[PDB]
Amino acid sequence: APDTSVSNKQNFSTDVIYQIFTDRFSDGNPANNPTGAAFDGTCTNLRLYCGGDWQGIINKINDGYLTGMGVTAIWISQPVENIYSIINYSGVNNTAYHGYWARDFKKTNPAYGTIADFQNLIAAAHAKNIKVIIDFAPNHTSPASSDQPSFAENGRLYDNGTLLGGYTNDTQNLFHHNGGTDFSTTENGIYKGLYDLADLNHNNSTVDVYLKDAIKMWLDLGIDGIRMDAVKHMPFGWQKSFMAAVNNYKPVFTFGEWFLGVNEVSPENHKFANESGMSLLDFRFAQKVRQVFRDNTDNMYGLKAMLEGSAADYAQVDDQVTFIDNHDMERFHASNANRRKLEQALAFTLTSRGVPAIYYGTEQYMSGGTDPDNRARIPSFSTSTTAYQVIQKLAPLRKCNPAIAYGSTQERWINNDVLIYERKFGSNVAVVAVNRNLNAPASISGLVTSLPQGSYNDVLGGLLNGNTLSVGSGGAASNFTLAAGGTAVWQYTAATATPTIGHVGPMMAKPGVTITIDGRGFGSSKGTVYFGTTAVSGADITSWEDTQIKVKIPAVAGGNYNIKVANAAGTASNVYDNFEVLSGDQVSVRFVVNNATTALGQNVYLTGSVSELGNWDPAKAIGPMYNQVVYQYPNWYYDVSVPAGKTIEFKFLKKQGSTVTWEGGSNHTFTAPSSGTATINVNWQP
Ligand SMILES: OC[C@H]1O[C@H](O[C@H]2[C@H](O)[C@@H](O)[C@@H](O[C@H]3[C@H](O)[C@@H](O)[C@@H](O)O[C@@H]3CO)O[C@@H]2CO)[C@H](O)[C@@H](O)[C@@H]1O
Ligand SMILES: OC[C@H]1O[C@H](O[C@H]2[C@H](O)[C@@H](O)[C@@H](O[C@H]3[C@H](O)[C@@H](O)[C@H](O)O[C@@H]3CO)O[C@@H]2CO)[C@H](O)[C@@H](O)[C@@H]1O
Ligand SMILES: OC[C@H]1O[C@H](O[C@H]2[C@H](O)[C@@H](O)[C@@H](O)O[C@@H]2CO)[C@H](O)[C@@H](O)[C@@H]1O
Ligand SMILES: [Ca+2]
Ligand SMILES: [Ca+2]
Repeated sequence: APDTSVSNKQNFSTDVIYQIFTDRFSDGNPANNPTGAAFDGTCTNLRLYCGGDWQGIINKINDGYLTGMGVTAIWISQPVENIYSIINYSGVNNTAYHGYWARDFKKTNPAYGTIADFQNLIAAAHAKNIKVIIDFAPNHTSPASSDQPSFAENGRLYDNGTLLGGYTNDTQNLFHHNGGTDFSTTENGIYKGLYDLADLNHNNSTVDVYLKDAIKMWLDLGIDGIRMDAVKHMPFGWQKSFMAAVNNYKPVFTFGEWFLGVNEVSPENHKFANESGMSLLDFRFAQKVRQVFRDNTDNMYGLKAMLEGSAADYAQVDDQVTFIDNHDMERFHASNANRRKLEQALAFTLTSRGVPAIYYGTEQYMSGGTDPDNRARIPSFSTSTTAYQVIQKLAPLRKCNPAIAYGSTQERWINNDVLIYERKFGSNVAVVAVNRNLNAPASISGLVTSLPQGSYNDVLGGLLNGNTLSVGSGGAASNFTLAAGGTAVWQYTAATATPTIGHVGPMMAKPGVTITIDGRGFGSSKGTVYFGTTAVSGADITSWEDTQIKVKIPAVAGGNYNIKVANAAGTASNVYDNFEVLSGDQVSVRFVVNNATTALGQNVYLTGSVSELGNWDPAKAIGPMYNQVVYQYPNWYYDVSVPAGKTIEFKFLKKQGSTVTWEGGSNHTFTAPSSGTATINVNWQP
């Protein structure tokens, strides 16, 4: 099947995601609606259930609301069973309508539907070429208090009906008892509870194995993607071992939520996106777009810096999921603001790099402050709004113009309020012009593009006051005026003759797993796939066509490789780097080193005899290690993903900048468990 097929679970760059808050979308089956003080059919009390369910989503997929909009993928609320308790926070009642208060990850939330309804959702969705993504929050269970075992459900966790434990009297140690986080540091936000939510302890083998078996159930139900909740609050080492469990079984596009505020650029956020096995929601992109198009606290020069910077910090910037708002932010559209601002933001996002995600109701101009006002029931299913049509015109372009799905980004014209960028991929080009100034037109002269000589009509058809572009020799565009609030999209598409890799997924897996390589110009007959210098051809290449290649990862040593293909004629393609081959199945192990004193700015790291530990290369050491919560300096600890059942040699080192100080003595040695977790405690050797 082609790279744009609905069956492509490893690539979402040609798709447009529609985020649905199940409960606030459509009540297709009133028979499963909660009752009593936990229900409000008028949906005036935004903290109780309103009735939205999966049957309702199915109806909206069948009457053409979503398909007519150009949507090709939906992201729904966590499907697992939540608590049934109505929590009272100072007078106001609260329900798990949002789906983030899990009690059993192997069952469904009755309010949304049964396992059967879920299967029908997958069938109905796929039938209309729509992929299904589920939210998954393995960081915690539900609101709990060790003091009030009566409060809510004490954060109790069940394994398909069978009770495993509660937050109070947690002798089994399923949860963390370190207090609550203040978001002061990364370590603090990971090992301490998020708000009043029972923080799960992934170092516990029962919890580790339980969550990995639970996710496999949903993979077998046929989901196409996964949005990991609060990935910023779980051990990165464990999450990497979790992504390996997913990728070594049934690979699916996964992205996590790492919240970033305005003007916040975190090096840790980047490192997590580059080597954890999953991508991330692009908060850096979302916050900047808000500053330039919504609040006007930054100009087009700041938007340009964000685009150029992110393309350098993210190894696979094309996997980051973009958006302009969500369930944790004020609706982009302010009730009194001009609508053209939301429209331009949509046009910008839909034609930019990454995977576009639209929050439900955006196309209907919904307004609303922070939670829960930003989660009101969608007011109507009208297709006559301007925003609906903008999405309708641009969404399909990610499927037919690979320049938008996999293309590079380049600034071709710019000033305070105007930005004209070009997307390019092979023989495909897309030029987008945006003028945020709603009161002043702009005289654009000196615009150069990669577009062939000729005339180009605005793809938006002038919907946002766009105009026709007249291009001469050398791609030099003829002078023209860009209307106030103007937005135009011009493009050119043609067959690509040279093999061009536009995407690869998964980006981390053990030998034997099949990966998907998408692009253009691969030819119709089998060629060769290279993992570094190792050539792969013949049977191990399960399928090969012009836009997609499926090949099994060769049994090579664990490490980082560059992917490269060649058609039957032997013409090589571009290189796609940062692909990681695991040493085998993974397990999460906690390393602890005692009496490792250091000087300010100097930190302790871990290195070892396997690729998962950097193969003795200080530049690839694991760390910095933690020393505040679970263990305190001079004792350091860190959760690492390592090959299961392998005997590993390792040493710790202190690093200040690129200056390394090795641990004395011989290597420490140990054999990782074949399953579950383990904790290695050793002393620093002088
Ligand atoms: O927690 C993260 C933090 O860890 C490391 O800091 C430790 C220092 O390396 C260690 O020397 C010690 O700090 C002492 C200072 O050296 C001393 O001058 C005086 O200020 O007392 C300090 C007592 O803490 O302990 C800290 C651990 O808190 C690492 O160097 C840091 O870069 C890192 O941010
Ligand atoms: O590079 C692969 C090897 O990496 C590791 O070797 C470390 C040692 O663990 C560490 O003690 C240090 O050894 C130095 C030694 O202390 C010093 O007396 C001598 O003069 O130089 C040695 C270094 O050349 O540094 C090395 C890394 O260079 C790992 O322990 C080992 O198993 C790997 O083969
Ligand atoms: O002409 C090539 C030139 O085009 C663009 O420069 C624009 C500039 O962005 C505008 O602010 C204004 O000054 O007109 C210029 C063209 O005359 C590109 O930004 C620039 O990189 C490129 O060299
Ligand atoms: Ca219902
Ligand atoms: Ca946590």
